[PDB]
Amino acid sequence: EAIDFNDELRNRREKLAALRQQGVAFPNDFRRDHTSDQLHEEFDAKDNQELESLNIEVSVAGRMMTRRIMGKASFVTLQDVGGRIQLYVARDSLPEGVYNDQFKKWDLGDIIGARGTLFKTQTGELSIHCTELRLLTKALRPLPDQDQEVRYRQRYLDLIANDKSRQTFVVRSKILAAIRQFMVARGFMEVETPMMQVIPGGASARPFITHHNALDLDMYLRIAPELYLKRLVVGGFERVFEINRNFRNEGISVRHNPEFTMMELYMAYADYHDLIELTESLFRTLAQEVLGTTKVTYGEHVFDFGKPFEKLTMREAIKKYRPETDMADLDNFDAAKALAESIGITVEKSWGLGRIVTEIFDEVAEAHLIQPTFITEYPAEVSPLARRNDVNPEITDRFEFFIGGREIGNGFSELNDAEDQAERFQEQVNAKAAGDDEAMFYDEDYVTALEYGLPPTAGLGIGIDRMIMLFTNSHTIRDVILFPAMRPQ
Amino acid sequence: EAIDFNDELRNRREKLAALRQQGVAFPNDFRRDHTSDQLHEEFDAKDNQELESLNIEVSVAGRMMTRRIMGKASFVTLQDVGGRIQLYVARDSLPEGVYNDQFKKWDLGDIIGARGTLFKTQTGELSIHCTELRLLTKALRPLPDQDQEVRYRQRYLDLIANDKSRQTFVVRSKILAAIRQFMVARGFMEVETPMMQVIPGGASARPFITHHNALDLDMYLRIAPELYLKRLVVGGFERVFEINRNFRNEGISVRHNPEFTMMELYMAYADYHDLIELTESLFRTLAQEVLGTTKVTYGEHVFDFGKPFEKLTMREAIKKYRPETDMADLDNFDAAKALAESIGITVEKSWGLGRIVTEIFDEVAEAHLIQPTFITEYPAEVSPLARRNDVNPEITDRFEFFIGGREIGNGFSELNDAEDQAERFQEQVNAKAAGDDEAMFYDEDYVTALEYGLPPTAGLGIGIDRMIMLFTNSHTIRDVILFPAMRPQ
Ligand SMILES: NCCCC[C@H](N)C(=O)NS(=O)(=O)OC[C@H]1O[C@@H](n2cnc3c(N)ncnc32)[C@H](O)[C@@H]1O
Ligand SMILES: NCCCC[C@H](N)C(=O)NS(=O)(=O)OC[C@H]1O[C@@H](n2cnc3c(N)ncnc32)[C@H](O)[C@@H]1O
Ligand SMILES: Nc1ncnc2c1ncn2[C@@H]1O[C@H](COP(=O)(O)OP(=O)(O)OP(=O)(O)O)[C@@H](O)[C@H]1O
Ligand SMILES: Nc1ncnc2c1ncn2[C@@H]1O[C@H](COP(=O)(O)OP(=O)(O)OP(=O)(O)O)[C@@H](O)[C@H]1O
Repeated sequence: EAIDFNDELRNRREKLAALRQQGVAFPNDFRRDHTSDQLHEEFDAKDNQELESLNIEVSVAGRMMTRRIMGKASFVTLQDVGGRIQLYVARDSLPEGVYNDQFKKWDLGDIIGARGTLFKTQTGELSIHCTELRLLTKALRPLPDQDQEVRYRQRYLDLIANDKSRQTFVVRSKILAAIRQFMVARGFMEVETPMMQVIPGGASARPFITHHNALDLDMYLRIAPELYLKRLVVGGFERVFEINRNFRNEGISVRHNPEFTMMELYMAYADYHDLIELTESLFRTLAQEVLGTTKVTYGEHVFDFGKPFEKLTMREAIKKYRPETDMADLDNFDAAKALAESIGITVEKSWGLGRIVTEIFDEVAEAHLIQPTFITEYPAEVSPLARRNDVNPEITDRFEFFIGGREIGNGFSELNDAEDQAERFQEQVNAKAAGDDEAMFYDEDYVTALEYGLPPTAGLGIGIDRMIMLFTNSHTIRDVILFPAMRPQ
Repeated sequence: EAIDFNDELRNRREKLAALRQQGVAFPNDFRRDHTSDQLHEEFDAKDNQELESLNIEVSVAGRMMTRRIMGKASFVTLQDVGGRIQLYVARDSLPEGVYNDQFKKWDLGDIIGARGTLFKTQTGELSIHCTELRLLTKALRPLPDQDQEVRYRQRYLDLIANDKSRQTFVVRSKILAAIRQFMVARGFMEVETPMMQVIPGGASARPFITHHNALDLDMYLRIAPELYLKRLVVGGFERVFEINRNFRNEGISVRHNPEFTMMELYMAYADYHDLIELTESLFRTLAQEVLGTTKVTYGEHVFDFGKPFEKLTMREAIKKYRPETDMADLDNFDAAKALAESIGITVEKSWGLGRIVTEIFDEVAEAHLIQPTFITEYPAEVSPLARRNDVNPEITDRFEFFIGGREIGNGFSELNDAEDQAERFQEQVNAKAAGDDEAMFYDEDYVTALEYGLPPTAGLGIGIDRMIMLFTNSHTIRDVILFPAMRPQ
């Protein structure tokens, strides 16, 4: 079976040895003057009669992907960064002996450099008549084809062969710096806040712990910059944002990765209603720049980011997707506990009325939110950093928004109430001691920072990785992350 | 003494309570239509005769910094994001009672919003004739002045008061996205590689360790993306870069921070000589855009980034700054060990000839490199990822470059030699077991990735934080990092 593959490994190493007993092995002096796209966008419209008479020399380098050897001439496909180009490897277009003694002896996946002139084949294809041809790196292993997880264990392979996957990560990088251009253009300053916090705060999840060996001190890997960005606002950086990693112990998932990219952005003298008018206007502007169209296919669905997003209260969503729901039960703890238990929810000792009304929303409405939707009016019990609402103080001015069943973003009117912020970190701590290992920590510092005066403000957080998925039609986070986290072996 | 300061804390809280028994406390509905800079760049050239007759209403919000109360009118300095502006708080320009019952009762540091029309005072200063005036957040603590380290423990204060410090962090953000515009313009793709590696590699330093609670797995906080960026090159991302954090256990320093920002950039089919022609051309382009001039003051020195950097071999630097040095001693281990011991160096059991020749360079020449300098020809023993040199294999094609006594950057021709890369990870491991806890780990994966073929390449790393220091004349890393790491209490 596949021991003529171990014939390949062996044979390549013996080749590499003899190159080494010459000096040829691993040279770095070759210089190319074009990539593959730059020849195609400059010369595809030209036919042979033009290209033969134009007589353009070019130098290129890449990974040899095919080789038909027709005798005294061959045909080599060279793949580099911008695609693939065609080589015409003639015996007597090369210097005496390169064709028979070097070119024939090279394997696929090897790195070659080529110099020659452009033309068009019988096909009409753009090809390089090679006149110098060089080996640049000996590939000791041959190109693959397997496992569906090789693409994550060895992403270098998936980038070489799959082009969906390659153009996905080129769209990712366009997206990231398209978000920035939009965020600056609005007047925001990209800051860098610490990824090693000593008290982790700003979201509700289990952090990674590490020990600083020079200060006897245990640090945490931040679960959000939220507490620290809000410090900068008090400082008078009144339009800050930060697109960077964060770290949560959540398991390896298809909506989760223990390290993931998130933007957070805070805007002074503005309320959450202004964060909607930017979430909407962002996703429209990203859809237009990345895709040329407000309308975006994703899975079996199509989303229209030109069209305004749907918007419901949390209670509206429940009574919409569970219409038999006696809405009075969201008002009394025992009735809410019973209601939650009846639809499957296991209500914990550490749950109060708003958490039950939330965990019931989570059951009943969430995955049904498929067109982009905002869900406003979150309970206070679950939103320890959001402002309280003016007409009803047991609910915050906080929206989460959803596209296709997942939470993308989370924003709210911010809590510029020092004292109330302290007492809500108390409830979180009372909550951890009741058995909630995702409760917050009391950040005695952040509470001080508020006492110095935090201007009324509203802030937003948006999972970039989830959003990268929407614009590349990828359905696992492990497909928009270059090196996604592995369950090992 | 300072118990009329605890009179201030008490008095502010009692104020905030009575606002709360009204509803006024923490409103968020105020909207401003200008910041302070936008009034100054639009109306400073105008005199009163123009501004009185133009009659421009404006709304602004900020932190009240001063208040002269002259009786039936006052003068208030309002500081917001873009600077400070002047308010003319008249009694009868405000709605009945705001002046006597609200405006007088507000403290400094409070967040007010103001609406009014522009004019010029007797001074000729640009001021707002207030006609609506509102309290937006009650500051429970008053503005400071202390300790020289408060600026790092509570950076929100240092941004409010010190303006050197504020404009330093605004220059930082201009620098970061000026590097990107220059890096893209050259044709590089900003990627995101994992900050949680399972085998940390790519530099020589002690990493942070953490445990992933869902996979029984111990992760490390990456000390560089170097191993992973080079994977992406093999994939055919032949121009990648990444400006992001990394993490080392190094102590809290003035050239170090346990988390710090670094760019790394890899370029296919190019050698380290091409990384110089970009280090030079970067620092020139950054000096020109950030400062308007190729010449940069820093400390007692002045650097000229228009002028080409000085360049020495490692041995040239030694024999220049220790001219009596018998250069034959850099060739024999025992003579090099004796030479090192004589200038103070304590040579370890795990040191070979090149490490001694390096640690001797480190003693003898390094801090004398003040004008921007390149130091080429590093020994192999200390450069496990660099390519070997063609004429002498015991030295790599690796330069480190220095400005003003510190190492800024580190680049080299990259090692596209699979087998040699494996045997050099062996020496590193033999080295850890000899007593070097900054030796590398054998990354059995990275070795495979090379076997698939790494095109000849050259890569560079540049400490951004150190470089931010050069362009803001700041001399501690703790002054270009928003929240620098604290020795606690
Ligand atoms: N001041 C407004 C709130 C700002 C952000 C807030 N502090 C926060 O972190 N909210 S969140 O709901 O925890 O996260 C925002 C987004 O992060 C994304 N996220 C969270 N955990 C992960 C994981 N594990 N992988 C990928 N993406 C993730 C997801 O899209 C969330 O909607
Ligand atoms: N392939 C070329 C090499 C690329 C970079 C290489 N892997 C590397 O990390 N080299 S380095 O010398 O370790 O770091 C580059 C710069 O990082 C900076 N650095 C390193 N540690 C710290 C700390 N602790 N604080 C601040 N800046 C730091 C410093 O400017 C170094 O010159
Ligand atoms: N205490 C909890 N009990 C049950 N499920 C929970 C709890 N906390 C979080 N989850 C669930 O964990 C999953 C992770 O979902 P997701 O990351 O999209 O957002 P989330 O509900 O806001 O959580 P987080 O606070 O981790 O961001 C969700 O299905 C979420 O409801
Ligand atoms: N094994 C060692 N023995 C003595 N000093 C060392 C050793 N390793 C690093 N140092 C010193 O630690 C300090 C940290 O310096 P710096 O961060 O500027 O660059 P470096 O010498 O290349 O180290 P690193 O590998 O940590 O980046 C330097 O003064 C450096 O020489």
